Amino acid sequence: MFAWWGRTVYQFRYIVIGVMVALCLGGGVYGISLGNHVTQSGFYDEGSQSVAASLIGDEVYGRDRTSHVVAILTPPDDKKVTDKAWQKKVTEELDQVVKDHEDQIVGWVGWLKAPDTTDPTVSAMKTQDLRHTFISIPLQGDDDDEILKNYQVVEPELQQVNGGDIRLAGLNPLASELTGTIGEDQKRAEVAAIPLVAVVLFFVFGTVIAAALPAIIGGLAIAGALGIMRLVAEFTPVHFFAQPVVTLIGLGIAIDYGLFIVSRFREEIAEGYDTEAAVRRTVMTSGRTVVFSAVIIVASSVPLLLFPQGFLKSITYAIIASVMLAAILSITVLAAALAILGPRVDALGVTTLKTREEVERGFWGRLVNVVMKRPIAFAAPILVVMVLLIIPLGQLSLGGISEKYLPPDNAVRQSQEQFDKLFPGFRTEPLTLVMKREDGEPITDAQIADMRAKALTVSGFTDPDNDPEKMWKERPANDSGSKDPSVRVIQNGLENRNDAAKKIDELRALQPPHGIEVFVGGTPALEQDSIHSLFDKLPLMALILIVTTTVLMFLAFGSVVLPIKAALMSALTLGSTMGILTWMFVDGHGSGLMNYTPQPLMAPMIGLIIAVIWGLSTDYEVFLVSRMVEARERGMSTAEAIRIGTATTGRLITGAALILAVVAGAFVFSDLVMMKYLAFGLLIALLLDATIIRMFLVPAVMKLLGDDCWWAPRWMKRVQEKLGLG
Repeated sequence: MFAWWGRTVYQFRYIVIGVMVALCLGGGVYGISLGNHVTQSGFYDEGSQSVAASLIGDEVYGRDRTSHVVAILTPPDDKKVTDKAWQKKVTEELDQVVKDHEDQIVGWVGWLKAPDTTDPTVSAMKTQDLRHTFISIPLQGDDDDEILKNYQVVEPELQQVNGGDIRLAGLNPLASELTGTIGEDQKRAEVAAIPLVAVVLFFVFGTVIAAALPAIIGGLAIAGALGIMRLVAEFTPVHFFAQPVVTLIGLGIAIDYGLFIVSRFREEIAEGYDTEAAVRRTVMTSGRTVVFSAVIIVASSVPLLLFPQGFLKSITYAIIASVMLAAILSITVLAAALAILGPRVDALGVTTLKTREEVERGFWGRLVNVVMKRPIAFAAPILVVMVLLIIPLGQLSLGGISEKYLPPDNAVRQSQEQFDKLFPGFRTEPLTLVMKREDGEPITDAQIADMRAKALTVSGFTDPDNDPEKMWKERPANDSGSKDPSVRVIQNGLENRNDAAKKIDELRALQPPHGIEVFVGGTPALEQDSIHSLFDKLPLMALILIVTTTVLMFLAFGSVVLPIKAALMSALTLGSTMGILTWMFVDGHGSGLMNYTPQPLMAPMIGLIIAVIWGLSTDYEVFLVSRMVEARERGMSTAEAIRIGTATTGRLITGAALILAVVAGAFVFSDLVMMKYLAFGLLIALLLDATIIRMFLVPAVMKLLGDDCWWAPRWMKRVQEKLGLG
C-alpha cells in the first residue's frame, strides 16, 4: 500500500507534480476572495433558549440600531455645547456624511438634532459641565455582517466631521477594530515570521533546494486550503477567525511534514540507495508517519463538531482542510518533486543566495544514556512540577466578548470606556423575558403585571428609578418589528454580572402566567447558555478524543502500551499548558509585559485550545516514537531502540518546533487578546513537548517500561496488518 505508492509516485511523477501544483495555484486564486465571503457570528448557542429569545424579540419588536455607532462630540477651544456657530457647523457636517451615504447610514439621531428638547433621555446625551455630547448613528444592513461593511464605508469620512476629533465607539467601531487585527497579525507573519522560518529551514538542510521544498509544500497548502474554505462558504458560512488558524497552525505543520519527507529522502541517499529506492522507502516510513500524523489531528479536531458554536465548526473545517492537504502534498508533490531532481536536493548550496550533524547526532546519543541509566531521577521531578502547574486551573472564569479584548491603550477601547464614564446608564445588557402566547391573543396588561410581579421576586435586578414599579420596562419597539399580540417582552439589567449564572436559572424557575411561555434571553443569557453547553459536551468530546488518538497510534506504532503512555503524557502537557494560561490570562501574571488586560477566558476558546494542544503534542509523540518503533523492528533492544530513535530525530524535531514557534510567536503580539491566548497556548505546549517531554520524560518512562514498550496482543497486531498498515 505505502510500498505500492512508493513506486507509483515515480512511474507517473511528472503528472503527479503537474496536476497537484495546478490545483493548489488554481484553488489559490479562487481562495483570494475568501476575505469577502466570511462572517463574524457563531459564538452563542444557536439552539439555546436565549437565542430563540433574541431571535423572537427581533421579529416582534425592532432590531436595536441605536447601539450601532456612538460618536462623542467635543467643541474646540474649551467652548461649551451651546455655541450656535459650532452646532450649525457640525450638524451641517453630520448631515453631509449621511447625505453622501444614504445606502450605508439610515441617519443620525442625537441631542444636536433638538438642542432645546424636553425629553429626558435626549437630555442625558449631554453631560453636566457641557463640553461633551454624543449622538447615535444607526446603520443599514440585514445581518450583523452588512452593518459592519457599511460602517467601514462611512468610517473614513465620518471620522473627519468635528475636524478630526470624534470618539467613535459602540458595536461597529469595536467590531471593525477587533476583526482588523487579522490584517495586522497576518502581515506581521509575512514580514517577521516567513523570513525567520527560512533561516530555520536552511539551518537544518544546508542547501537551497532542500530548504525551499518544504516552503513550497507549505505554500501550496495555504493556497489550497483557502480555496476549499472559499468553497465551503458557498453553503454554510465560515468565520473570520478561520483564516488565521490556517496561517497559524496549517502553515507551520505543512512545512513540518515537508521537513521529514525531504530529510528521510536525503538520509536514504546518504546510505547508498538510488533515487527510486528512497522515494519508495520514504513513503513507507516518513510518508506513513506523516499520513498517520494528519489523521491524528483530524481525530482530535472533529469532536469539536459536537459543540454548537458556529465559530468552532468553521475552524475545524479550516484545520482539516489544511492538515489533510498538507499530508497529501507531501506524498504527492514533495514525493515527485524529490523524485524529479533526485540527489540535486543538495545541488545549489549556501553559495547561491556533515561534521556539524554528527556532533549533533553524538550529543543526542549522550543525553539519553544519562536519562536511561537513571530514569526515576528524571521522571519524578518532572511529574510533580507538571502537576503543580495545573493548580491555577481552579480559577477558570468564563466571560464574553467585550471591548477589553484590545490593548488597554487602544484608540477605540479608550473611546468606548470614555463613553461609559461620561454617559453612565446608557450601555446596558438586560435579561429579557420573551413571553409568548400560543393563542395568538393579546397578553392582558394584568398578565404582564403578573409576570412582572414574579420577576420582582428575584433580588439583584437593577432598579435605578428607586421604584420597584418602574422595573422590567417593556422593550422599546422600532418600526421594523411587527408586534404579534401574543409576544410581549420585558427586560431588566443585573446588579452584578457574576450573578447572571444564578438569576437566569431563577427567571426560568418563575412559573409563567398560564398560557404563556417565557424565553429568557439577553446577552448575559446568551453567554451563560453558551458556557453551559460547552461543559455538558466537553466530557463526551474528551472521551471521543482520547479513544480515537490512542487507536490511531496503535495503528501507527505496533504496540498498545505506547499509545497509552502517549495519552498519559499528552494529558499531562494539556493540564500544565492550560494551568499557565489561566495563571497568565485570568490571573494576569505577565499582562503589562505583553500589553493585555486580564479577564475571563472566552468559553469556546477553551474547547478549541484542548483539541489543538492534544493532537499537536500527540503528533510530536508519533514523530519521535515511530523512529524508536522502527529501530525495534530491525532487531534491537529497548534501550538501543530508544537511543537510536531519539538521536536520529533530535535535529528534525528541534527544527520542526522552531518553524511552528516562529509563526505562533508572530501571533503572540496580537492586539486581540484571545489570539494572544491561543498563540501562547501553542508555545507553552510546544516548548514543553520538544524539551521536557521528548528529552527526559519519554526516555525515562520507556526505559522504566523496558521491553513492554512494544507489546501488543496477538489478535490486535493482526487487525493492524489486515488494514494494510503492517
